Amino acid sequence: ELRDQQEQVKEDMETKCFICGIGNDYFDTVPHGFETHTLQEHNLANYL
Amino acid sequence: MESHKHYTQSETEFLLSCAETDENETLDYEEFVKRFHEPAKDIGFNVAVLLTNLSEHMPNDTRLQTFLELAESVLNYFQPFLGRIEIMGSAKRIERVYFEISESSRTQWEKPQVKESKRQFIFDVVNEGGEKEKMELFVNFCEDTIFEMQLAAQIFWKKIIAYQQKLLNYFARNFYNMRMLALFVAFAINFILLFYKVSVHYVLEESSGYMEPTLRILAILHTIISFFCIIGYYCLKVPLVIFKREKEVARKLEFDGLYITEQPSEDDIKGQWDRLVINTQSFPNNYWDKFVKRKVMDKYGEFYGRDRISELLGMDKAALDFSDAREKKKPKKDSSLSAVLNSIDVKYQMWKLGVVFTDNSFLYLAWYMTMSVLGHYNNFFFAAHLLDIAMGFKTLRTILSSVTHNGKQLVLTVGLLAVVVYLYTVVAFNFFRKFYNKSEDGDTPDMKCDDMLTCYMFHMYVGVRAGGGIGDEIEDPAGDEYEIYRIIFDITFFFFVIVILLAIIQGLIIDAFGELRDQQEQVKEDMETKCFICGIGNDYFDTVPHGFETHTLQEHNLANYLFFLMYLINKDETEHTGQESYVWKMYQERCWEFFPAGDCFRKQYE
Amino acid sequence: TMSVLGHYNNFFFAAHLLDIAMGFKTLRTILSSVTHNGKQLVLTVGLLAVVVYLYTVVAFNFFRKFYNKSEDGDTPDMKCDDMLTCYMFHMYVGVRAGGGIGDEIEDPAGDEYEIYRIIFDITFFFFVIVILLAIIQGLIIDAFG
Ligand SMILES: [Ca+2]
Ligand SMILES: [Zn+2]
Ligand SMILES: [Zn+2]
Repeated sequence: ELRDQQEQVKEDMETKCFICGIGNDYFDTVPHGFETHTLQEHNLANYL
Repeated sequence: MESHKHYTQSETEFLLSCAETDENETLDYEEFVKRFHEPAKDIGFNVAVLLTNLSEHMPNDTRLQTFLELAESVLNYFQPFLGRIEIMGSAKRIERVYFEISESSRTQWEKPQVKESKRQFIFDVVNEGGEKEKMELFVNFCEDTIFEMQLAAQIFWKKIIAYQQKLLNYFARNFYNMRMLALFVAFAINFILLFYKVSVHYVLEESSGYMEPTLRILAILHTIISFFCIIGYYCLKVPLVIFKREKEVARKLEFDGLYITEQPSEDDIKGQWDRLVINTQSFPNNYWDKFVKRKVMDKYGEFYGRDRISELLGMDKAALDFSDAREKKKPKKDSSLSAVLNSIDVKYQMWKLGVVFTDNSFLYLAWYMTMSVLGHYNNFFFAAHLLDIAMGFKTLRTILSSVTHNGKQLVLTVGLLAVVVYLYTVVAFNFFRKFYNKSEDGDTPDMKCDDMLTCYMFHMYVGVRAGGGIGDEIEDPAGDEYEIYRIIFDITFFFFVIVILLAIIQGLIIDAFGELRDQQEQVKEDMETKCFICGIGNDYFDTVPHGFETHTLQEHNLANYLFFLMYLINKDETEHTGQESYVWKMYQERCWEFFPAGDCFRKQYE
Repeated sequence: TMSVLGHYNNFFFAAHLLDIAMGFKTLRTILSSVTHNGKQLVLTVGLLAVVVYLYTVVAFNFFRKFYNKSEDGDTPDMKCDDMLTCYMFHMYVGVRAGGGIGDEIEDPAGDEYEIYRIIFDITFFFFVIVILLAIIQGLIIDAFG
């Protein structure tokens, strides 16, 4: 259970936005869409 | 022709009107079909794709219905010859393009090695690849597979070369049966080695003749079969991997500028080994693309120095060779008269060697060869050849991949086991050192605890495998001086070391095995109940009978897409249609938006 | 035919007790489970046999003086002076011993081969006992589930 919680946290950080949490498939339309959305638009470092 | 029930009398007499009557009442039908069938076939294919387009666009018209019954009467011949693709581009709508598929292409697709390449691509693109680079990997697979098909179709100086080439071709064609024959001979040799005995003096005693010399015969035969397997592999599968690497490095040079502006890192040995021959003479030897050098020169010459680019990319002092070949080029040139050998480039040969010696399969074959050679010295080394079934079968490969899967976790849990065993060893060496007397009569006590290294070895060797802790094998306390502490020591040992850490390791291997099996069956289920190209799903097509099967075998066939790419490559451009030229431009600019992402013809129209 | 053969030897009527296995539902489930993962079970048993044969060959080559299954003798009952005998002894004792193979043959207690013998037994108790038997057990239990 501890291992599964760790990997689930990792999967949620990889395939879901932290701030809005709209999902991944919505941004999986243009190339590199979700990655650019998480690195430019909704960056936690940017919010800080 | 009139009794075969495929011709009426009018057709029979019309075809007899085409006779030759070579003054002896005789025609040679070879000549007949050699002259009267090919253009008929071509124009029939053209009108067939026309009628197919008209049908599959405009349905349900009685006039078009009789035209369509005639169409299908023609199409019963052109069914395995026309392929259809669903492009999405240039109109924001799904377009069904039609093209021709060659019989040679169909045969090369039926060939075995392309089938194994296809199944491997499917597996490693459904397991590792997602959807961002799925079309990238699919186009790369199509290119590698058309190169595979070209190679398979390809499969004093005019007396030895023409024969040794045929020998290499036979080896490459007979590589797999050579592997099965090798496994047979290894099984036979290991059965003979099983029928064995000992006198210090090795002897095959359990037999009465007819078995001693056959061991040596089967040994030398196994060795020659290993050599033939390796030699056939080097000419069957090494071209493919070297072409893949050449394509990768050439596209990295052209697009990204890996050795022009984006010099690779220190640990990527692949980057250094490719930099080794980014400047060789025959760099794109198998990528069939012999102008990547000039392309990258024209791309990065006006910014980083044309002289420096021509120096670091090979072909030095030849910046005007293009103009020299365009204006009054040389017609041809004889090979040589004094230089019969050493014409090949030693740098490119060394690069090919360094790339094949890291293939992870040529290495396995070389291990097989050296194990056979060592078995020639000591016949018992032929037992290592029994592990060939572990790589030949699927579930045994799964077990091996499972024992390798959770590598870091397995190493770390074994380390924690060692550390806790060392803790128990130290506490037993300090306090409970008088109980480790592994003797029954002696009278010399065999104290296994009068030494730290000996006690730790004894612990990690006996207490972990005893299945019941460590105190079921060393003497019981039976004395109220340390009994409670000794009892706690053993229950703690039998807990942490036996029923916890070993259990965790066992679970690690079994869960890795189960995860690998589940990934395999999930790949199978996704290939069975989901489309590869569009991936709309199954239930959408589960409306008409055989709907999804016909959709996957006719509309969105991966073989059809590959044949369409091959047709575009061998289409002799300036003759492309609108859709064909559009798809070719997209493929040249490396965009791949012409694949139907989340739509199809049925979802677009009625 | 089992009834007819029981007419000859009355103890053949014991095969008729397996009728409950077909009459009940969960016993039919257990039988269908032992038959379900057929190919996987055969292949994992084969891998077990091959790794046991590997251990048999290495023990026959190097550690052949430890397989003395006698207490007084004085005739040594060497179970390793023969490949077929050693392989049979291995696949019969080391797989069912529940603790590897060295809990039933003599301990090294000598700095001539002790470390290699120790590695041999931990590797055996790993791959043969707590891995392959466990994989087979899991195969049947997961088929049943
Ligand atoms: Ca044109
Ligand atoms: Zn967001
Ligand atoms: Zn589809």
